[PDB]
Formats: sequence, structure tokens, C-alpha cells
Amino acid sequence: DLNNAYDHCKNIIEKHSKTFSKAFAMLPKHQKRAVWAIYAFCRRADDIVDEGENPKEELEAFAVEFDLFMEGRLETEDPCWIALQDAFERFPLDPAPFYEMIVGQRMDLYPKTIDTKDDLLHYCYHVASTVGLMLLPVLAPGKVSRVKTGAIELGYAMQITNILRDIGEDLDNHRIYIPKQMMIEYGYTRTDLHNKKVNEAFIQLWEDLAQDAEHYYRNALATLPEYPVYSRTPVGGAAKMYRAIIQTVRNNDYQVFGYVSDQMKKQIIAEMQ
Amino acid sequence: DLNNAYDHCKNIIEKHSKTFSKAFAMLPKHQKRAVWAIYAFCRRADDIVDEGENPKEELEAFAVEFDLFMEGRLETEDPCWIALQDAFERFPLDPAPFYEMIVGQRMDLYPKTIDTKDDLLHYCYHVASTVGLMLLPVLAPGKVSRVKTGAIELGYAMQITNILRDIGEDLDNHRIYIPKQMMIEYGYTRTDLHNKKVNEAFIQLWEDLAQDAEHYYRNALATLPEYPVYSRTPVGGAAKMYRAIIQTVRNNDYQVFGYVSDQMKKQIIAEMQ
Ligand SMILES: CC(C)=CCC/C(C)=C/CSP(=O)(O)OP(=O)(O)O
Ligand SMILES: CC(C)=CCC/C(C)=C/CSP(=O)(O)OP(=O)(O)O
Repeated sequence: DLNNAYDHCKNIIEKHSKTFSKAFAMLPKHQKRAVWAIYAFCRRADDIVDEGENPKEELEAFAVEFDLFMEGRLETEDPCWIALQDAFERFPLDPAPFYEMIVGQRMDLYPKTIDTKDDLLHYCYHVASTVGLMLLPVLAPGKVSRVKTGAIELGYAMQITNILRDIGEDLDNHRIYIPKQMMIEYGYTRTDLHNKKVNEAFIQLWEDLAQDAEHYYRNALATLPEYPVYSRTPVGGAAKMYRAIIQTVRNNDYQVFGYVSDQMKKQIIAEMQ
Repeated sequence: DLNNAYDHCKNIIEKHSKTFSKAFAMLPKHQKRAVWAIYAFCRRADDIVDEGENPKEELEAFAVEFDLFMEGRLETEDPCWIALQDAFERFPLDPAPFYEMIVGQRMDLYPKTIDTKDDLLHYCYHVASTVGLMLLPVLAPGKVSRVKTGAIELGYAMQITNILRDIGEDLDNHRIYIPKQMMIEYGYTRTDLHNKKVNEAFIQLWEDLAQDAEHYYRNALATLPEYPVYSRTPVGGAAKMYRAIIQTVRNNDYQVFGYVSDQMKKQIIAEMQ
């Protein structure tokens, strides 16, 4: 039934993102549950692409399930779809960012060809900004249009942050998200990258992106007063638990070729309060 | 002196390309020597990028030496520059493809962002077709304009062939030259590639490119009668020693994630005769 389907999504978010599970555990009941179901959609699609053996076939099957879902023709025992069906019935969730997140995950089926910062922002929009857009009707009922730009920019901030701390892990998987034109601009070579070398050129490039992320975090945090009261600490705390990674990397001399404990998360959420 | 400078380039080509050294050892003396010096220019630039510790600094220094060379202001003991200076003084070598090869090697200082076949041909033009263009005044004196298109296409054929047999070695070095749009077209995923998997999608993609290479080889070989007699077996034999790789790969079930012995080279050159 519905309560058990959502409970399955609660376990998914608690297992895969203590950051978001702690942040949004404070939301009122039905909005909290919707967040769980929306997270589960994003987590399933991302896990298919990043950890599936036949990711393209499995993502096509997931996309077809979402097609059936949107036509009201999905018969399933999947708790994530059962919960999401209620969330869409209960709140004016917009299907567009759900479709666009699948487009983003399609991007990650193939090797990267990120040339410019605009290419990078296009990627971040589809795999991260869309998450913000999916959530907005439940985080800010009736106020979506006012907080929308900040939610897109929070997606940019968080995904740029992920990229900046995942350079080595991504490289090991033959994924490169650093824009080629920025490597040319700063003189950071593919051989430097392959050798996992931190040098002056790397630090200049890394700081360029990190300063853009910091700009986007500031813009997003400035919109917190426009959310309803129960979403302000959840959204601001989630933002600040991601942003914390940047100063840690700096304090680690930019060694990102290999960040926030649960107590540290609790501290960040209380500080935000 | 000049004889020793060229002899140093003879040793370079004999050490790094038994294919080209055997092919062009049949050329008349002064044209043979020019080929050695031209090869040495290409080999030095490629070795800087592919095996140098600080490739960008070393390629900038090489480019500055070529700037001085072209102004007649290079004072050097480098036998490769001494030999090339005579080749430029002796034959109407065109500086343009030498500059363009340096542009191509600059491309390989950074990770690849090859999206389309046209992107791939652009790369092959600058790192391979340019070699053909550098050589044409010594392989076909007075007849450069007639054989030029075939020489560009031979560059495409040879470099596509290199890419098709180097997929694994390039992947290990975080280089991907397969066009992303072709991976999408045939359904060959980044995870497949990372896993070094040969599947139906890979074979379709590989054959698509191999058939383009075979087309370019046929066009190039059709121009052999327009070369002077002493270049026909050298150029045709070099072409056929590279082309041989394609059928071997097919006979090896497309296993290119890890080709022509010296006797096999001698056999191909005699067959071409
Ligand atoms: C609360 C609002 C409006 C936005 C916060 C949530 C958001 C943009 C999540 C996307 S971060 P992302 O990188 O896509 O997801 P993970 O890699 O952390 O799993
Ligand atoms: C004889 C003519 C006109 C063209 C033949 C030479 C040519 C196009 C050589 C370039 S092959 P390329 O891949 O650039 O060089 P290597 O990787 O084999 O060292």
C-alpha cells in the first residue's frame, strides 16, 4: 500500500543520501514523502547509468516505464513507481524536469565531450537543476515561480561541486567533465590529468569553477526567505553540506584524485537554523 | 655536416618506423634524405606530445624553433633542424602543413572531444594528412597538385587505421577518438568501452570507420600512376602496409584493446611492385 511504498523510498534516500534524508526529514508529512519518491526516481536513473551492467537497455526500460506512468498505463509492483504515482496525484508535479533528467542521464551513457563552460552548465542543468525543479512544488507550494531560478542555480552549484571533488574517480571511469577550453586557457594538459598531478594550472582551473559554484550557492541561499518556513533550513542545510566540500578541498591542497560525516551534517543543519 | 645530419634522421626513421624507412629507402638520394628530415619533424612533435613529461612546454619550445627556422634565425646543433634546413633550401617544401601539424599536435595536448565524423576527419587532417602534404614536393616534384587530394585521403586512411587498432591503448591514456555521435548511433556505451567489450554495437561502429578508411585507401591508390615511377611502389607499399591492419583486426574478432613484421613488410612492398 501507499505507506509501505513511501517507506521503501525512505529507506532508499536514507541509504544513498544521508545529506538529503537528514535535510528533508523535517518537512511536513506528505511533502516529505513526495520528496522521497522524487529522490527515488533520480537515484534509480543515476544508478542505472553509473552502476548498471547494460545501462542503455536498462535506462530505455526505465524511460518506457515513465512513458506508461505518464499515460496512467503502468501496472507495477515497484514501490518507487507506486509512491511517485501518489506524489503526482497529490501535488502539481511538472513532468518536464523528469523527462529532462532522463535526457541528462542519456548524456552519461557515453563518454564526455565537454568543451566550454556553457557545455558544462548544460550538463549540470539536466542531471542536477532538474532535481530542484522536480522538487519545487513540494518544497514551495504556490511559490514555485519565485524560487525557480535559485533552484536551477543550486543544481549548478551542487553538480559543479560534485565534479570538482570527483575528478579522479571520474577519470578512472573515463569520464572528464572539466571543459577542454578551460584546460587550454590555464594550460592544464591531458597528461597532467592522466598523471593525477596538482599544479598551478590545475589550481587556477579548479578555483575558476569553484568560484562559479560559490556564486551559485550565494544566489540560491539568498532565496531561502521566499520558501515556506519548513523548507528554509532543509534547503539551506542541504546547500551548505554540499558547499562545505569546496573549503575542505582547498585545505587539502586540491587533492581530488581519490567529505561530511553524519555529525558534521547535523552540525551544518543546526548552524543553518 | 649535412651528410651526418641526414644520417641522424635516417636512424630516427629506421628506429621508429620500419614501415616508412623500408618504403622510402628506394627513393633517389636527395629526395630520400628530404623524406628522412620531414619524418623527423613529425616524429619529434608527436613524441613530445605522446611521451614528454611536460609536453606543452616542450611543444611550445619546438614551435618557437620552427618560427626561428622559418625566419632563418635558428642557430642549432640539432641534426633534425640542420637536415630540414637543407630540405627546405633544396625543394619547394610548403611551410603551411608544417604549421598545421603543430596545430594538430596541440590538439593532442588535451583530452579529446570528438563528436562527429567531421570532427574526426579534422583531427586526422592535422596530424596525418599534413604529413602527406609536407612530403608531396619530394615524392612528386612538379606534380603536387595532381596527387594532393589522394595524399590528404591517404592521411585519413592511415590515421583512421591507427585509431581503429589503438582503441584500448588510447583508452588507457584517457584518449577517445571514436566520435560520440557514432557511439550513440550504434548504441556502444561508455561503459562498454571502459569494460573493453567487443559486442555487436562495437563491430558495427568499427566497420563503419574501417569502410571509410578502405574508401580513402582506394582513392589514394588510384593516384599512384600520377606519381613519378620511383615513388609508386614506396607510396603504394606504405599504404598497403597500413591497410593490412584492418583485415587482421577482423580476423581477430575486433579485439583491439591491447601487426606487421619486417618480413611481412618486405612481402607487401614486393607484391605492390
Ligand atoms: C532544494 C532545492 C530547490 C535543490 C536541492 C536539490 C538538488 C538541486 C539536487 C541535485 S544534486 P545532484 O548532483 O543532481 O545529486 P547527487 O549527485 O548528490 O546524488
Ligand atoms: C606518401 C603519401 C603521399 C602519404 C603517406 C604518409 C602519411 C599520410 C603519414 C601519416 S600516418 P600518421 O598516423 O600521421 O603517422 P604515424 O602514427 O604512423 O607515426
